[PDB]
Amino acid sequence: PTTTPLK
Repeated sequence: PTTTPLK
């Protein structure tokens, strides 16, 4: 679940 996209 813990996502981490750009920015």
